[PDB]
Amino acid sequence: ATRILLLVLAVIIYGTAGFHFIEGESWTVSLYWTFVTIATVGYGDYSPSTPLGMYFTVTLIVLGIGTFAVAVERLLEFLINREQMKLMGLIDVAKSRHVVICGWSESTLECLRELRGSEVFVLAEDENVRKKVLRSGANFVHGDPTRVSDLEKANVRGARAVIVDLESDSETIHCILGIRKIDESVRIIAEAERYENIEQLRMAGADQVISPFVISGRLMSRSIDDGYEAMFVQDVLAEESTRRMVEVPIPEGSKLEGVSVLDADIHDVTGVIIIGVGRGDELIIDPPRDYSFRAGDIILGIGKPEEIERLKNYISA
Amino acid sequence: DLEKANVRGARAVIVDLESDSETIHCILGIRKIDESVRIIAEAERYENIEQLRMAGADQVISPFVISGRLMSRSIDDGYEAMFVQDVLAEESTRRMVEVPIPEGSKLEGVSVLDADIHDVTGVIIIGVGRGDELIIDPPRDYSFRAGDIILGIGKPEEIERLKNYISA
Amino acid sequence: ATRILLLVLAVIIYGTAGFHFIEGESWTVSLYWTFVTIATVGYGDYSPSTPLGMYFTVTLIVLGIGTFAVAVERLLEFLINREQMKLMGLIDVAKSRHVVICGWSESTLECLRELRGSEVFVLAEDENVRKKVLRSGANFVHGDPTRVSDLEKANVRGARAVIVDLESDSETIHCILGIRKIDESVRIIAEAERYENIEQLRMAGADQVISPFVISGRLMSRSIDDGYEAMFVQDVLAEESTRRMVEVPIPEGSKLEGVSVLDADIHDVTGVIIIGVGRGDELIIDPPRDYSFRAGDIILGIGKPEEIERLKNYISA
Amino acid sequence: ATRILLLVLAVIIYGTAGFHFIEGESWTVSLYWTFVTIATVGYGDYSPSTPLGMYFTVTLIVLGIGTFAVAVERLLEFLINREQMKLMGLIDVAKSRHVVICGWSESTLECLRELRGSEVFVLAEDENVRKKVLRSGANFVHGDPTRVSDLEKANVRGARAVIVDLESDSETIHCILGIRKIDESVRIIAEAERYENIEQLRMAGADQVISPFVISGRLMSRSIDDGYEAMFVQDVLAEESTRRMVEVPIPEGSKLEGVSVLDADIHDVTGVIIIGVGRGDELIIDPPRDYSFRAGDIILGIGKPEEIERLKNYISA
Amino acid sequence: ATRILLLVLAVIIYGTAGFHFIEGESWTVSLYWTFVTIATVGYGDYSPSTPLGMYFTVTLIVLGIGTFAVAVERLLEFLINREQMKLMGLIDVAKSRHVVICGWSESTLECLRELRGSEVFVLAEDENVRKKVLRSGANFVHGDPTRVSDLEKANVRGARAVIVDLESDSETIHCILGIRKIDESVRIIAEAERYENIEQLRMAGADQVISPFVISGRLMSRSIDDGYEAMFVQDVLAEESTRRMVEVPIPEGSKLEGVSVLDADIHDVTGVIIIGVGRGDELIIDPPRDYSFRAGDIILGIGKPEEIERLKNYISA
Ligand SMILES: [Cd+2]
Ligand SMILES: [Cd+2]
Ligand SMILES: [Cd+2]
Ligand SMILES: [Cd+2]
Ligand SMILES: [Cd+2]
Ligand SMILES: [Cd+2]
Ligand SMILES: [Cd+2]
Ligand SMILES: [Cd+2]
Ligand SMILES: [Cd+2]
Ligand SMILES: [K+]
Ligand SMILES: [K+]
Ligand SMILES: [K+]
Ligand SMILES: [K+]
Ligand SMILES: [K+]
Repeated sequence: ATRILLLVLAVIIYGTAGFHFIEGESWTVSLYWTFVTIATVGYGDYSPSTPLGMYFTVTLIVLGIGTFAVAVERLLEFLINREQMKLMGLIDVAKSRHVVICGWSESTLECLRELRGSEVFVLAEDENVRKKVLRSGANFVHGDPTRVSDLEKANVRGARAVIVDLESDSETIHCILGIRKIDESVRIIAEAERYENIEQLRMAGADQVISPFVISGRLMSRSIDDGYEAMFVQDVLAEESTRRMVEVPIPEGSKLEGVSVLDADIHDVTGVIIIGVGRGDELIIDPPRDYSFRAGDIILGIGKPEEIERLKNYISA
Repeated sequence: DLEKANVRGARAVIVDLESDSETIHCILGIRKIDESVRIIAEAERYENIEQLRMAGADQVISPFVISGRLMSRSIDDGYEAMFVQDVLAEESTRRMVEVPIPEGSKLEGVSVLDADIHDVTGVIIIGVGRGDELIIDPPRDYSFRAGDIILGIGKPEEIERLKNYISA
Repeated sequence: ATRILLLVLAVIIYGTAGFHFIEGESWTVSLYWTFVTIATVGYGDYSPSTPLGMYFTVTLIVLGIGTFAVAVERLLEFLINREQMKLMGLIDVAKSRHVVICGWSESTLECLRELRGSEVFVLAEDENVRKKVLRSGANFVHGDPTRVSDLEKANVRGARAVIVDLESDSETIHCILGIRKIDESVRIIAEAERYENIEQLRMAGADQVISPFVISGRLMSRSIDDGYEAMFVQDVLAEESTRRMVEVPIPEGSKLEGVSVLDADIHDVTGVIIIGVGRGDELIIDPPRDYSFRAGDIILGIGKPEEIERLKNYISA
Repeated sequence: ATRILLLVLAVIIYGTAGFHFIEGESWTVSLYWTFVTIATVGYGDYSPSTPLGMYFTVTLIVLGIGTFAVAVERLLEFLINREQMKLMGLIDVAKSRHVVICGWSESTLECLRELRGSEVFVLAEDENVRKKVLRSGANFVHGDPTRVSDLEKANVRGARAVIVDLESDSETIHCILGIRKIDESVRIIAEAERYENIEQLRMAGADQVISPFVISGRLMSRSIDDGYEAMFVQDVLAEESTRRMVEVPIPEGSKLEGVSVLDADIHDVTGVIIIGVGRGDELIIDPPRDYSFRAGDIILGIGKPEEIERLKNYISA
Repeated sequence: ATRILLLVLAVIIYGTAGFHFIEGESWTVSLYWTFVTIATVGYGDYSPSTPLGMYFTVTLIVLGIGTFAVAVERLLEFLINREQMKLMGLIDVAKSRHVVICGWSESTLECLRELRGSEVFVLAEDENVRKKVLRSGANFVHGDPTRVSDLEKANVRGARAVIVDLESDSETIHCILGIRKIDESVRIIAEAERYENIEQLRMAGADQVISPFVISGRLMSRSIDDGYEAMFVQDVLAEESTRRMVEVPIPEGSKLEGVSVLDADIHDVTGVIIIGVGRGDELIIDPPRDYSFRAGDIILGIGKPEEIERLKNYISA
């Protein structure tokens, strides 16, 4: 690593000393001649005439190819080893606004199609997950997501959000409890499996808990007869065939700060069913009549994509 | 082996198998046996919601697509996932209700504007569905018939005020 | 990648500028001297005499070995990474008349001995299949053949034919349904396992369905007593011991267009049992007497290899 | 390996011979010119004028790039092969004061946080253990720890201590019996699992036998009612919350050699409960009143970390 | 591969043509100057003065580094790919007096300690066998030993002997039947497991059949009472504690050709119990009195290692 820098400095001290005291040349000439000889440039303006001096140069040339054969084998030992550790995980994340995904399933593959590629780091331990992650454009970190020593290789202290979706609810609770020991302020989004563990995923410290098997178990048992609410959930939340659930923010200015929901009358102007308003980490589903809008709010509503355009200009100034 | 389970002449068949390959292949086998039975499948990937309908499923439920889109939308804001979690999964305050219109009960022939449902009951009328077709956001030029189903979101104190409002 | 091109252009701007304004040499000389110095050629016709100029050249030489050490480590990071992704699958097919084989069994190994090597791409996911495919002379693409995102890495839109032979009939139906979503006109040849799924492999969109376990199950149960039809199937279709089933085309001209099968009388002239005629994606097994031949037909028949030579000249003009 | 040294010596004999007998130059000039030509230095003071001599140099130059293309491919065949064997185990330990760990579990991961990294070699055979060992900073040797031919690749004859912790007690007894066949004087620390095998691990030759499942099984069954001894074991031996079990040595001089334990009176001076004294591979738990201290003893005691400082100065001169 | 040879020949045609027709130099000078410029030697006796000629050389120099960057990336694509196929099996045996070992167990590990290392090729398919074979000094060929297409990668047609020891007796019979289809004259040594398959291993074509579980099953059931024949088998055949079973050949001359076994009287002279004589692929255990020795025979006997020395000089002339 740095023994190469000494040996390169050794042959400049062997060579310069040899040239100056045999040819009688200057110190600035003896430095200049050694640097065009080790580098195999060789202008030939200051060649050595004496047969002792001709035997000196041969020694310097073999030490020229000598140190260019120790520096090459140290570079190629560095590059084959670094591209092997980088390939099979085994590397430390250095980024600072990335998204870490603990575990890998279909629900995390579906959230890679709405995120960037090089921003996402998948921390898993299986060997088949490594080839699925590299095909999808994310980066693979090899580690146990429940072990706190391996949650720091993924750099979850300087991350934008962490997404936990593991094989059990035992590992999901234990991965949330380990992230909250490192960084108490990072955003954790977690997937529950059983209905009994939605409360234990929140007490462990998840900010958003999503339970897909409990939603899908209710829609299965309520579609045996008619299935009208399963058509609503599938066309608005899953496929977005004709409707879409949007959240739009109210900016500064915004032409409506202060009026009630009755005087604003967003539905009959626009055509968007207003569900609720997002006043700062709470959700008021069906706000009452005398709710007055503020700045920085977020309006959640269902509407056609040609009606959201009629809304996003209605609230902008 | 699907005839040992007697899928011919049943209320519904619910298919949820270990892969999407076996969920499609099970629906193609039920349609060999009974063409008219109700099949409720579960899609795992997004690309197979259309292949499960062409195979013959009457209702496809894709939970990994709903959960996948709510994960990539809750990195910043997370107000959409709060609504889904509290009316579809947990039903903590509000829940989705479907109530049918009985025969000769205060609503046969009235328009939606003077039905006045959101102001006398408090329930958010999401849509009305008649005959396996959901009319989300019914317009003011719409009338109620006996047999329609009102799909709404409301509190348990408000849902029972609706079910008395739709009675004779 | 392209930061190397800037840094190479940087030292030509550092060097040329240094040479011209110290030695007083021309602009075309200062460009020529820098290119024989970075490349370590060094003719020595335009060497720098001044001791400031001799200290300049040393700086240029270290920047010569500097950029030849960043360009080498970027090439070797490119080559070790590219030969590692190419080795374990993980690469995109770019060809346009290739044959894609989804899955791998003995029936697909038997159709590699009648095809080329570099024309065939095997799309599978197992790790033991990768070493069997590389031994046989085909190319391995790592992917799930049922996933439509991995059927496009194998480039099945610009393929000659696709051959589906997977572990279940569940995966074979689901791989056919995924190819027909990409390209509706490509040719799909599929292998059925159970008799109940021959009709579902055709409705999913396979052009040719082969059911080997249904042929082999009928020959087993009809050889307990005598086994005369199992000798016919084995010597004509499997081994080709003395007979062979051929299809010969009728070309343009062809000396027989228009005559009936009775007047042509192919059997007693040649010795080939005529099974049927291939008039354009249909097969008329045992055509009647007043069937008249056309051009572009295909004649299917069983005969000895010294009787097919007596046939292929009988229909050629 | 050494055929390269002959071929390099071949072209110096081809070249020198060619230069001397065509140009008529000296023997010391013909040696000097060949070494600045193969190395591509090329001063150009002794260039060859004759058109036969110009055709000679071209041959020497192609043999210059010839042997620099066999020496590079032999180096790169050496480096890719050596970094592949070193990566997956497959290498011989050459150190002489290292610590060998046979097997890998949580109890050996906990003794890596109190040891160095490059001093520790983990000898195992699993493929998942290799990635856990490389993450922790130790070195992985691939081998069966029960096989005596693979205990010598880990160099357990010149080791500081060996730590055996394997999957069974069958393998732990068989690994101890194999180390004692190689080096009878090395220190073996072994982990027992069942209570019946503590005596067979000592007769096989372990110097220290630790049985964690027998300690943990007694504390579980004696904590159903009150659990006061399980609080002592957890706060002194496991966590070191407020107390710690230390061993301090008595040096030469030491101001106390010769006095009894009653006259020294270590507890009421310091505050450390004296358990026992380590007189040379024996432990006298609760020594009697007329035990006289010597030099080179070791005092085992429990105390707060602000009381061990009051002890380590009390016994030092 | 050979497109590099064209491109190297391209720039000699670009360069020579450029030099001759601008500088007006000779054809033998223009060839000589291009070869000292592409190779970066650059004597500088024939430098180009004209500013058009100085712009020509720069183009030739970039094409010099151009083709030395396509030749390096083709060499390094060749070496990383060849050392990867050679590492994981995947290579063809080219030797002609080697020993092929189909399968791998303890009985084949015990016959590697009496054979050479580079003479032995182990043909197996498991991934853990590859690391055990590389540790022992043999070479690993990846293949199925029952498949005849993979028995030819191991080159069993030009082998000294083949040793079959597989996981079943089903695979051992099927590997012998496949070797005898390739080379009918090669020597096959096979290991049986059940007593019923010793006859099927000989009819399939093994030259020597060894059945270790049938020998060990008889010695177990005949050592319950006394165990005197199990001491004989263990000390002569397995350990060679004090006795050894040797075969010595009778050479030409040999001082004893023609005499009977009674007149030769080998036991009371030497001390070696004579078991039998090996007259040409047969074994006469306890030859009768009037058996006369010949040349080229082989004498099988049990004796101490200080009695075999008294025998090997008694039969030599
Ligand atoms: Cd999950
Ligand atoms: Cd959504
Ligand atoms: Cd499913
Ligand atoms: Cd099959
Ligand atoms: Cd055929
Ligand atoms: Cd243990
Ligand atoms: Cd302790
Ligand atoms: Cd065996
Ligand atoms: Cd023996
Ligand atoms: K030069
Ligand atoms: K020169
Ligand atoms: K050079
Ligand atoms: K040069
Ligand atoms: K290189």
